[PDB]
Amino acid sequence: PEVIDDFLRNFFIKMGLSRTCECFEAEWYELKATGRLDNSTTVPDVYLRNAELEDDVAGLRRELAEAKSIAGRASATWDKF
Amino acid sequence: KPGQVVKKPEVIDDFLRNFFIKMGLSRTCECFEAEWYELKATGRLDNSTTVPDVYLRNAELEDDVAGLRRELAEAKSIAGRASATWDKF
Repeated sequence: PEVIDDFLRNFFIKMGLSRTCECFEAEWYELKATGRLDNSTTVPDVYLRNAELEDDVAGLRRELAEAKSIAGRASATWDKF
Repeated sequence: KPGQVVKKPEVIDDFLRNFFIKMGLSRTCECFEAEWYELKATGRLDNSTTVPDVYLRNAELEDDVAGLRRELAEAKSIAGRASATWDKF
């Protein structure tokens, strides 16, 4: 795999800036139709690991930040009880 | 490698910047820079370190995984303890 287009799109999704990066999604398409580069510069494996760890740390941080929040809600519950 | 200029894999941000410059996608470069600065300002994803080393970024992500995960699973255990306490109350 390691298609630079897919890598860029996934990184934009992770960063949440894909909405403005849709401008890139259009520019890339137009210049690909013009055929500036018929191939894709392969992404380095280390940058691939960067993206993977980015989404993984995102997973942890959000998936248990919510745990901190539910712990606070439980704290309120046992305070009332 | 006699007298060769050192080239190292830079940070992901600078790598994407250089890729945009190389392909000439100037509009995309402008949009990415502007929105990246806005993202840093909003602080939704603020990377404190700015050392342009990809291996160092991997190290930062891994130590984040470890140090954060321990406390966060600790918070899940604390939520379980709070469940038990409110059952008792």
